[PDB]
Amino acid sequence: VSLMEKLKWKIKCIENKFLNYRLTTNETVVAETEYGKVKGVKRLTVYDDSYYSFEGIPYAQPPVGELRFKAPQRPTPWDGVRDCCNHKDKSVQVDFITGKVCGSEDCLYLSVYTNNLNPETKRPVLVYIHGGGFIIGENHRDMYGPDYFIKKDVVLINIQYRLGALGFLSLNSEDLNVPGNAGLKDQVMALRWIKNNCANFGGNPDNITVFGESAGAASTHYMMLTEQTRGLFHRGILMSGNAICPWANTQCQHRAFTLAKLAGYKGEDNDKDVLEFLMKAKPQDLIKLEEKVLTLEERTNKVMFPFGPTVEPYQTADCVLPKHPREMVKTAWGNSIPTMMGNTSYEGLFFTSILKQMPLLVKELETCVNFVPSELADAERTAPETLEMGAKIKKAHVTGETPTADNFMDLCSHFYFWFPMHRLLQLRFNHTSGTPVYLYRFDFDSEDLINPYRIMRSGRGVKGVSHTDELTYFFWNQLAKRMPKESREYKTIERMTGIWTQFATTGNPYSNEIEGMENVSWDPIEKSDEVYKCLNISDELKMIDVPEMGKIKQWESMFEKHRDLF
Repeated sequence: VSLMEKLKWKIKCIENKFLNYRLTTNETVVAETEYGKVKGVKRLTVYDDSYYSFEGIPYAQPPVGELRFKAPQRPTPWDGVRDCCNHKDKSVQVDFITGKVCGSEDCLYLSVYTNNLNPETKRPVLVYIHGGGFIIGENHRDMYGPDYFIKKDVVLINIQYRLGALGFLSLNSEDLNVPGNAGLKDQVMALRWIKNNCANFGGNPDNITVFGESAGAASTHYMMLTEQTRGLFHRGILMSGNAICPWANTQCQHRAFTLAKLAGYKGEDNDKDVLEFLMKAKPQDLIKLEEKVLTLEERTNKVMFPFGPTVEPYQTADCVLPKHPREMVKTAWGNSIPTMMGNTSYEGLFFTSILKQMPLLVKELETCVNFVPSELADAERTAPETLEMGAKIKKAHVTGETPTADNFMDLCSHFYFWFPMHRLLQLRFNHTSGTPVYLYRFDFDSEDLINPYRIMRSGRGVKGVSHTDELTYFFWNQLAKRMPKESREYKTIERMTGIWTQFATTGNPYSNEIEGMENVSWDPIEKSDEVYKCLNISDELKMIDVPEMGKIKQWESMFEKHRDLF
């Protein structure tokens, strides 16, 4: 990231701190938790609303020392009153703005917000799981501020969880108790905490909605798939992602050693000696080097992250993913709760920054063999059947004689988001009680209000609705500002938070009390539907056939001779 966005962000960091002190009140309050009393504080929003804020509530023991790479344990209860008027630190990660490593291993906390601690009726509980490829992200209010949602009478909760190698190291040897998915196991225990404690904050423990964007959507889906969380929540929202996206899992059991070797390990490739070295390494050294773990072949085959959710090699007590995601969908308890999914109208536009550095990537579309689903393609991507499958993808996105950056970015929308969603819907239909799934398409474009991800995708002055553009209308961030109440950006906040809280409440996203929706007939997707219908959200809300559907069926045809793998 540029030296200009570094000083610019430094300033907004200094501003956000003064604004956060300014927006604090003296009204402290105490709430009960099953671990002991927590003290929160009332805060202000630039729209002159206010909310009770409980930050830094531990839901697990700090996963430090011997607990590193291990499943989380329950935290130790305290006597007295725990201070929850400040944020705790984020998970150890690379700061996308500076490039420095920030965060702490002591990171397993959650935050609770609401405009009213003593509502006259129990409220819908919304749990947000942040994205960031399982390697970055946080529940700090400078990125995910509860300011828009607390205009509604809900209880909003933002959790953290272990990221990168510290979250998703995986070792084959069953003796060392490092099966993998530690960071997902953090999410589970946070869900259990929210289940047993939300009542103390005015929340309805029988009406809990989990949602997340990108990696947080994949996370949410995992929470819907695993046996560990059965019955914990009641609605799910998958925003630009799910667990069968090709970036949402990886078999990384062999990458532990590589990481050790980058961090200066001397010895042999056996899990034990590898683990002992990783266990005493400085946390920020492991995280800083993660960028270098993937081989050139892996990057070629579009492996996006070295460490992430994995099929655990053996089953232990807190196992989360005992089989591949496609297999878990076949029995998943979460298939039978109300579900909303969606994407933006130009998902792949996110990859502008990457293309700016590697223009050679555009030539991948001459045969498109690199984007053939990996389970179908051959190792070298050179088999005649792979070139054939490649050609189908090519027909779907290469508009001219030569592929462009736009063709590339359009393909990415499908490779990374639309096609996995399709496969998931079809797989789910063959294994579900018949609970509704609704689709949305986020199609509202604005430069007048933005979020920090736009700095990272280099989305400054770039038309179209990229991956993460929707976050801006759900959460306050330190680049946001007060918008006139009649502005299109403000209406979109009202609509988005309106629809999400309505879904959370009833399991049905439609409400005539949301402006723009008076003509809307939002029907869920049925197994007999050849064509998906979605609520397209722009300056006007309109039900339409998914415009991506033709290209979606184009990708599905790659599985013509391999229907069992679809």
